[PDB]
Amino acid sequence: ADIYKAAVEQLTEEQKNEFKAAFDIFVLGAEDGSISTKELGKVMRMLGQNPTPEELQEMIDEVDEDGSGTVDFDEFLVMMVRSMKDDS
Ligand SMILES: [Ca+2]
Repeated sequence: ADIYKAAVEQLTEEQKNEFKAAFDIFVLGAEDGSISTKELGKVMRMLGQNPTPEELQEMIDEVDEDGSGTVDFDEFLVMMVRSMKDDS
């Protein structure tokens, strides 16, 4: 339980702040006060990444459990935690 959550807790103030901060900045007019695979994209490449529009939907579809493809202040710190071991 709480597999990625325990990881988002070991993050650094530079990561938690950049997340919520970049989120609100990218949530401006977002689909629903959040950043779904369609909004997180431009928000992910800015954190130091460059995935594709195809793996994006599948990425959340794996961590998400509602079938919405949205990532508010929660699935963002979780989906980014898996990318830490997906490239290592
Ligand atoms: Ca979701």
